[PDB]
Amino acid sequence: GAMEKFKTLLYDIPIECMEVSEEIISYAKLQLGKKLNDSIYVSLTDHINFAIQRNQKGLDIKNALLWETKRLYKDEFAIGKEALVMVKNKTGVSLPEDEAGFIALHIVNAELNEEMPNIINITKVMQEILSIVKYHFKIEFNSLHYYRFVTHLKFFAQRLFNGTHMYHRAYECTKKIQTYIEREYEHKLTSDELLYLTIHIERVV
Amino acid sequence: GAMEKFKTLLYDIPIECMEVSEEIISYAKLQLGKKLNDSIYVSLTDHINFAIQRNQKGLDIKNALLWETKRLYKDEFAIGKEALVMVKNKTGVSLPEDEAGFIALHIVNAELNEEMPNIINITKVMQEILSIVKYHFKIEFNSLHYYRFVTHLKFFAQRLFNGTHMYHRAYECTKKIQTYIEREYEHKLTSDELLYLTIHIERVV
Repeated sequence: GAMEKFKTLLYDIPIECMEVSEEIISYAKLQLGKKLNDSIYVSLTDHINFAIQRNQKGLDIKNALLWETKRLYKDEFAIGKEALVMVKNKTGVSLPEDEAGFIALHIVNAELNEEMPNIINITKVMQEILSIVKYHFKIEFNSLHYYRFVTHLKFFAQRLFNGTHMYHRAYECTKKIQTYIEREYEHKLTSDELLYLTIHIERVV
Repeated sequence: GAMEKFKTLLYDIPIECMEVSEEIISYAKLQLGKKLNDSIYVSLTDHINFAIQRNQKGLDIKNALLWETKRLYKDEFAIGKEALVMVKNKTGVSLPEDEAGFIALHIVNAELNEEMPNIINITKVMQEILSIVKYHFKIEFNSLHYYRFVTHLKFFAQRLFNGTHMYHRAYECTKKIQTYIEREYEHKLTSDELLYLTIHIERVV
């Protein structure tokens, strides 16, 4: 019964959506080699259809985390950009760069086995940390250890939202971050979390 | 081919998930009578499974917008709460109140024909407006015209993120809101948008 009800929902998903989405997924896997949760298939397919339809209604698609996405998930954004090319050639529809950002986040989601809400929080925490650091040491980030630093932040933030666990100038920076995260997300960094941050901030700078 | 590939993905969705989700949807429709986009079916089913599995791995589920959700989407949060009862009796699993918040947002999503990222932005703008107003007139909101005000904010914010269009003390409040939205979302309120806000803020107070 259950199974049949759901079977019928697939009748509301255009085949071309399934097709272009597979092409994207397939491509993403080659470029990243990273394992993507299979949830990406129905997630992305539902998203593209929605995006295409929304665009066909003359509605705008605004991604409030576009900038962050471009700089924190370089590889994935590159794929998202390509995905819009793939979507243009298969459908003829021109989606905004904002969509490249949304597709990129769907991939990141599948990479971390997360849901959009959490990926958004994870991304904002990463960005806030980068900003606190740059503004604290008055430094300009450019990419070598940047990726390494970012990558560490990504998993640091993920552990922060799921409960997993594991020099003054750098530590004082870390303490500002603690205040930010406690106030915005109601979590207070533990000793190990502070240790982790300090070590890596110190290191990245 | 396309169609078959997707058919196989359903083999990764437990039947009980499909079942409990339908019960939730069915219930929501009676309580709200509002039309829910049918996307809610696969959206919610995928979410519950993910949530249940995440919880079964000992991972925490944190909803950064729980408080906002409780006060801005009263009816939907009520349903989410009930949904956790429904999920407990069908699966025996105790999900946190945070999940009632996530289920509530999935319903709101289906109501507005939106995707999570946008619902999050819409919700944060509504909350910021309420805060700017309360802090501007030094007023305490309690519920009569509150729902009416909130409802207006919800559609105001939605139009703001999709491109749709249409007394000093209240206007000065509206101007602070303009600054906030321009800085955080890069959109500057137009004459009509300011008009709308002023009228309703003035009114709500």
